[PDB]
Amino acid sequence: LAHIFRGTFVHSTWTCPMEVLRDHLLGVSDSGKIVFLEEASQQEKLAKEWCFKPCEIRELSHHEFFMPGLVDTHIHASQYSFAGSSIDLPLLEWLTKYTFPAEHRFQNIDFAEEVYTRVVRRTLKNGTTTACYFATIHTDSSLLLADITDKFGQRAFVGKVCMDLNDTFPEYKETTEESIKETERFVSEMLQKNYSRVKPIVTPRFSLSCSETLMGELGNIAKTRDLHIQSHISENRDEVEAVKNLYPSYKNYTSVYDKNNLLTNKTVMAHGCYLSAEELNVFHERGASIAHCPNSNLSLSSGFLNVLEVLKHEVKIGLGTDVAGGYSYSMLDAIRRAVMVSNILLINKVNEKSLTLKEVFRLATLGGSQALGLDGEIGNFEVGKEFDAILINPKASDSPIDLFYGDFFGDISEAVIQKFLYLGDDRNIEEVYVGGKQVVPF
Amino acid sequence: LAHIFRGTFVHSTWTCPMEVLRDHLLGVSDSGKIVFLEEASQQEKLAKEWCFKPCEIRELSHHEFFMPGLVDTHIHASQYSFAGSSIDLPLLEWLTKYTFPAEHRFQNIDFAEEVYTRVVRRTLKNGTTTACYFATIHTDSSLLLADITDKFGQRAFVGKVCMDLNDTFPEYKETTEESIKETERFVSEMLQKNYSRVKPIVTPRFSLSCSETLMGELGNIAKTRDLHIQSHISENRDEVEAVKNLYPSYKNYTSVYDKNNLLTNKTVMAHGCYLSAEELNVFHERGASIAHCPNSNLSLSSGFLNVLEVLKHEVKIGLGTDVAGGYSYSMLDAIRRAVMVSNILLINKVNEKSLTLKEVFRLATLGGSQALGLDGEIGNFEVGKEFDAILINPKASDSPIDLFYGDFFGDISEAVIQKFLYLGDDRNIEEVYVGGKQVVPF
Ligand SMILES: CC(C)[C@H](N)C(=O)OCCOCn1cnc2c(=O)[nH]c(N)nc21
Ligand SMILES: CC(C)[C@H](N)C(=O)OCCOCn1cnc2c(=O)[nH]c(N)nc21
Ligand SMILES: [Zn+2]
Ligand SMILES: [Zn+2]
Repeated sequence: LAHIFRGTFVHSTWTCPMEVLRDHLLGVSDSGKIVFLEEASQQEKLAKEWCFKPCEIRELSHHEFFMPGLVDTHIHASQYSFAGSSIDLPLLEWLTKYTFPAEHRFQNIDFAEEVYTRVVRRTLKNGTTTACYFATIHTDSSLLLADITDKFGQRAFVGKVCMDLNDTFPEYKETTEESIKETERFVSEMLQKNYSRVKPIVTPRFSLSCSETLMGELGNIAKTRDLHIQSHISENRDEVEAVKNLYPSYKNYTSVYDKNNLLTNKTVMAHGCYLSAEELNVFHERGASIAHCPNSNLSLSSGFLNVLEVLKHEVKIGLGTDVAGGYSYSMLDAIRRAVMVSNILLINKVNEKSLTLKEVFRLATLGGSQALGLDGEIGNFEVGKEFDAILINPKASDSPIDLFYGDFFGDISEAVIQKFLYLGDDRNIEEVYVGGKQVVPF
Repeated sequence: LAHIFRGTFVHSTWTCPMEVLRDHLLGVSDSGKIVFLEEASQQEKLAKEWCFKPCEIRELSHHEFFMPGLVDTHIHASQYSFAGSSIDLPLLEWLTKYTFPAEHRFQNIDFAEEVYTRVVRRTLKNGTTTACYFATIHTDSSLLLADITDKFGQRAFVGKVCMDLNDTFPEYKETTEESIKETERFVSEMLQKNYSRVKPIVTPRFSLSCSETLMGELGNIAKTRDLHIQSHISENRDEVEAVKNLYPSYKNYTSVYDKNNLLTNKTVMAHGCYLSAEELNVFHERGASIAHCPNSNLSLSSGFLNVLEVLKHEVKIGLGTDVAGGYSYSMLDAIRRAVMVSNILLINKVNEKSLTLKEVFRLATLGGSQALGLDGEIGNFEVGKEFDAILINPKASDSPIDLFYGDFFGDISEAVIQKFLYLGDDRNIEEVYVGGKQVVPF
């Protein structure tokens, strides 16, 4: 056994949005798997079965708790250099003014190295143990990202972006053939590295930047290598209308992807704000997933995803930060913003209720893992799963949270857990484990 | 002279939402006033006029800047103990379930001391140099808050809350006569202490907790002592309708206050989400102000204040955190949420545009100071004003912000300033000055 921990564990299950396991014992194997999880009353029994001494057990402080690692289902690693600025002009203006020039710089491998090192370190330290990254159109810089994530021990999908259409910034695109060849090369080189927890993902940027021909070939590569696919869908009203006019023969945005083999049981689509009920039924039937990106949706004045309607349709859904469209790199920010979007829908009388903080906590961990096809391996504390987890200390040095005796003995349930979700930050994250290995501190 | 600083200063003016003054020299007197502000080319001249040596000048790091202190126009100091929890059930449910029991504990002076010490230290360290506090109905605990704020050197209005109606938690109220006598005592004792920058403010909680009789007498006390008034107005639809049914003889919520001498040129009202155009004209004509509390308005599913409409009506407006209805104690959070509310109005097509980050920055500093009647003394860097300011270091130890060479030499304007406003936190606030005195570090 690599670790045995005693203390409080907080996670989600499909039948319980937030389950708090107090004074429990958890064991993690050498291979990084959770091998037991039981009440501490079972110490003697476990110590015999698993051959360990009581002195080998790490006891958490009385006010600390473990929770599962946060899962970021959509982030543009390549836009991190300007995250927290701009976020004003509209989205085609924006893409042209900020985004495409920033991504064009990734033709320089040394620039790539600086930005990607910073983004992987920053998200890990904020407790993002699994990330689904968009990189750039450049195969070699996108391979460097994969190598960086492996070095740091973060779990990740890395996607070389494809685009053969780009009218507003023509310096930043590939020919159709180039896009196909470079994707084939990216995937082969990724498979050659054989990284234990970093895999390639097929990434048409979106339907407006990829021809039918390209889309269809990317779909074939995904099928033949059995890979995940990631793209954007129905993020704003102008995009919805642009697609309608560039692809008039398709019934809706969803059909454009579906008929081109881009909507599979291993597909995740960012945004989804303007998907209709009919389109959600198609997501459900195909096993495709949505990455809810609430900060970006408000920051860029895009729209509101109706998460309650998505859940009613039994569509798989996780949370994403959508850096740099969303200005925050934090999944704690994404959780807060998700609660707020659901409240917006209640205020506007679209829905009759809002999402609870606990339901959103489940989206950020188990929901996200399900959205990326990883919920057999991660997302909560179940025997069999990889130990992807973060040790939270609400009383850490310089903590942004003020705890009072009432938070432990008063009349508000999960008071401390809720204050961490609403007020905490990286100062409260003392340790981060991915695959049972301690990755933070670095 | 107490200080002379050389470097970058960022502030608002009425004609410019964000003015960046690079390599400037600023002098602060012994009395805490700004005595000069000029380009550093004037060093020799100023050194002679004001009798100081070049070695006496404090040079800011090349990546640091001063900005004015943040002004929190509305916060319930007494609810800080449960901030970051709860925030789920509706507002009368909430008031009954969480708020009134928490405020009832302030009958214990030792409890008051702990909560109020923590809140004043926390807001100061987050750069809130001026705060307009609601305390509790207890005169002695509310006087302790005033004393605490004085000890720490924060500028503040402190308001003993009045309520003689409380059907849902009758243990927490005063009789009408008691309310009047205790307000008179609070004000007298505040004036006896003679604090240099902490003043009393008359505080009927809101029309639903104060009888006509009470409201009218509070209005007389304000008039006769020439005091500010603070209350809540038109925060949610149910409140609007409750007022209509408890005060059927008044034309609208605004009239209830106005006809009872509670709407004056020294009045600030929190929320205002459901004020009509006619009511805003009355605010404008009386000189009364609004405290925009966007985090609380979304957190409690209340509504959206249309800030563009408020500005179009030339109504005075600042920002507030509304702890604990809003879960964050940070004015940086309030700035971010304000931008987001204006974007909500653009997405819903109520407005044709949103507020810029710069306009919201102006609300958080100069707008707020104007809302509290203090814009002759604070809110920006102008000769004559008190030096209320915060030194920002975006590269501080453990900074949440990653700076890149491009933020200083690229094509995005005020990149660094914007990253601090969107991503910064208390780690970026190195020093806080109120009245020219350094109050942080403590
Ligand atoms: C007129 C329309 C075509 C509209 N202005 C438009 O082009 O929408 C673009 C955004 O669609 C998805 N998308 C593609 N790349 C990105 C991207 O990099 N970030 C985000 N948030 N969305 C993206
Ligand atoms: C049915 C209605 C009367 C409705 N449920 C209601 O009572 O609204 C109450 C909120 O009005 C203003 N208010 C009074 N005290 C507070 C308070 O402590 N926090 C906030 N955010 N608002 C407050
Ligand atoms: Zn995106
Ligand atoms: Zn309030």
